[PDB]
Amino acid sequence: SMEQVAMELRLTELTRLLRSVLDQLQDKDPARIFAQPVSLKEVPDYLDHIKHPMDFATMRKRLEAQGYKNLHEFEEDFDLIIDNCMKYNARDTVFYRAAVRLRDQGGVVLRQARREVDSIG
Ligand SMILES: CCOC(=O)[C@@H]1CCc2[nH]ncc2C1
Repeated sequence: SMEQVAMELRLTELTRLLRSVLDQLQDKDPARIFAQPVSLKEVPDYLDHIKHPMDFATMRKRLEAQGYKNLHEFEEDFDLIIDNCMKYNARDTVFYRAAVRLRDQGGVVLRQARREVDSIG
């Protein structure tokens, strides 16, 4: 159907816009602390602590599969990156501090992404 094509065009453009948000968010992590999944080889008990791991590479796979239906889903996953880190790591660690910084800097990016998503429909 034509509707299904228009639908896919909007999903495809949502993906274009989310790709740009993801690039901007990941730019705020020059240390690449959040770039890849936490290694279950190097942290064998991680899943005892964190039930839903997340990282930027995993977000990007879902993004390119067009697996984000709206900004809220995308934001949930970003929030998992931050919140998992701030649980597993203690407050004084470079990891926890990097998550605080990423949350603070990313807040700005996501504020304007929400306006753009609403505005463009
Ligand atoms: C570069 C490796 O960094 C880490 O080892 C983790 C940072 C992200 C994270 N999320 N939950 C635990 C951890 C430790």
